[PDB]
Amino acid sequence: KVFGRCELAAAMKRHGLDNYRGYSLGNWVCAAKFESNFNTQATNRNTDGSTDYGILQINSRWWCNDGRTPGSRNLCNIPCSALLSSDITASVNCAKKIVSDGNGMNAWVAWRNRCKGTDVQAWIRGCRL
Ligand code: NA
Repeated sequence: KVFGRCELAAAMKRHGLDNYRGYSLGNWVCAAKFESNFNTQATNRNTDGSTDYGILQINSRWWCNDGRTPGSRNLCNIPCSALLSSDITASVNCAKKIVSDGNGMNAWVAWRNRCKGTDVQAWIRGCRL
């Protein structure tokens, strides 16, 4: 599913990402834009042989099982394919566990490089939220 910006903002807010671990909603919308272009079916292979999945490009080294990442973990206790659904529940639940790590949203390289320090609330402007 390719979300609209306000559509994704509303879904992320409903699922409780607004101000989760102190990150305002626009941070999550910006992260999803630059990680996946708001496409839940996005996948990208990493150099280490792990893969990133879904609207927040969650990685198979630590967070999900894709059955092809040797010596990896599955801390979200999900198949990586769960992160490609039109239903973003599994991606949000897993993003909450990621951002609760001490690195916060710096786990998302696209957030660090294209959202952090910018006016991220621009990503929710115009939306009825
Ligand atoms: Na894994």
